[PDB]
Formats: sequence, C-alpha cells, structure tokens
Amino acid sequence: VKSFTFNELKLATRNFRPCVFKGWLDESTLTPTKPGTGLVIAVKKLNQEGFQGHREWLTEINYLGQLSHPNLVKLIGYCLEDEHRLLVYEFMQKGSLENHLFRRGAYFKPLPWFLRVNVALDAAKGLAFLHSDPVKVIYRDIKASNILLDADYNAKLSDFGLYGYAAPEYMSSGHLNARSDVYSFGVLLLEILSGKRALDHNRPAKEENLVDWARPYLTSKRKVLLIVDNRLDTQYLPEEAVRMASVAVQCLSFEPKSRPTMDQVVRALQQLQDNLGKPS
Repeated sequence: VKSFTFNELKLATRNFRPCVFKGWLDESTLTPTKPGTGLVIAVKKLNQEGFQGHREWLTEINYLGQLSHPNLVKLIGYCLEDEHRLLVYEFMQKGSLENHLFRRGAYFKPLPWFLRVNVALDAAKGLAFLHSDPVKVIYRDIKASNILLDADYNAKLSDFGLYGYAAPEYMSSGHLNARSDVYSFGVLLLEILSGKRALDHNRPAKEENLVDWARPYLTSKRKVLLIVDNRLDTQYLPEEAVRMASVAVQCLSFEPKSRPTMDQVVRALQQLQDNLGKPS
C-alpha cells in the first residue's frame, strides 16, 4: 500500500474536483498523470472518527492492505499529512448496484438475469472471504449501495472500516456478527431478484419492508415467481429464480443458527451460475 502526499492526490484528482473524488495515476509509478489516461482512482476523504490516533489508523490500513480479493475494492494507497486522512481505491467505473436495479426506467435498462446471478455470486464471494478463518471480518453494511461494479460488471464490496437490511437479532438486541451479515445478504438477494428496494416508504403499510411484502409470496414456487422482476421476462428458467429465492429465504431465517454460512450460499449461487441458461 503506497503512501501519498496531499499534493500528489491534489494533482491526480483535478484539484479535488467534485461521491468522493475522481483521480488519475500512471499505472507503473503511481504518480499523477493527465486526466483520461492511465489508472483511474477514487480518493475518499476521511474525518477522524472516535479520536483514532495516527498509529491506530496506519495499523488498520496495514491490515486492510493484506485483504486483497477479486471481490473487494482494491485499496491502492492512503494519505496522512496535516491532519489530512485520505484513502485511495481503484475506481469502480459502473458505480453501485443500485443504479443498475432500481432507477425510474422507461429509457433505463437494469442488469439482465445472468449478470444479476453473477453479481450476487461475486458479493457472496467477497463476504465469504471476509468471514473466512484467516480474516474474521464482519461487514455490517451489506447493502445494494455498497455493491460496486467495474467496467466489466464485476461486483465488489465497497470500502469498509475495521438500515433496511437489519437482522432481527440486531433490531431486538443490537447483535451483529456473521449470521447478521447473512440475513442482510438475503435481503440483498431479494432486491436483486425483484428489482425493488429493501425499504420503500411509498409502499403500503406492513409492506414498506421488502421481506414483509415478499413473505406471503415466498410460500410456493408459483407464488415465488410472482415477485421476479417483470423486466427479466423470458431471460431466466423458472427453477433458477426459484433457486435464488430459496437461497434468500434460507438466509432470511429468523433464528440466526438456521441461516447458512456464506461459503454455503457461495456454493449454491456458484452452481446456479455454472448451470445458467441450460436445463442442466
């Protein structure tokens, strides 16, 4: 993980031009280049939270630098100067998953079925890596806003430190662990399958929550198919949507110990991805 001067990122990002700032670097030297050339970076401004000291922050940055994974946004560098604290990630060209699922359409086209399966699988692989034994990290913020897409539709978990998807044990007792992440992942799966936001106030009462709106439909295959995004018509085999809904429902089990691990959902979604398009 490289260290940058405030001036280096000052040059790279067109004078910190306006959600955080877009920059450019020469890929070999990691030095500022002219805009539109070389590696595109994203620089994030970080305020000091909890009075964290320089040494603690640098240590956290050090551990984050060890968490390289194809489904986590790559940390390129950082900056620590005159109280300045900046982070340098790879720029994700296609933004967050939100912009590719919801969005007042008519002239907008969301992700097709194959890329929805692939994106779900990618997020699952990142989260499973964070839950793995040599990592032991709880993401806490599994949300469609934090699934970023690159220029080839590769999905990665947004940057993370060391509402709408809340697990039951979190609402009740503030609990937060890997199983909580699993429940939130189930909510995300419902979002991907239906194309509807997890929490919508412009929805009838007792249905403003996506899990609650979907609960009576998650009772049979025929009713499961009723919540599939209608913009996905003819693209999927019914058993594929039923499979994704099944994984989501098992992730959404009320008792945390009934929810599968992220490795297991990775296996399931990987089978779904591997057999996509054919009856198999």
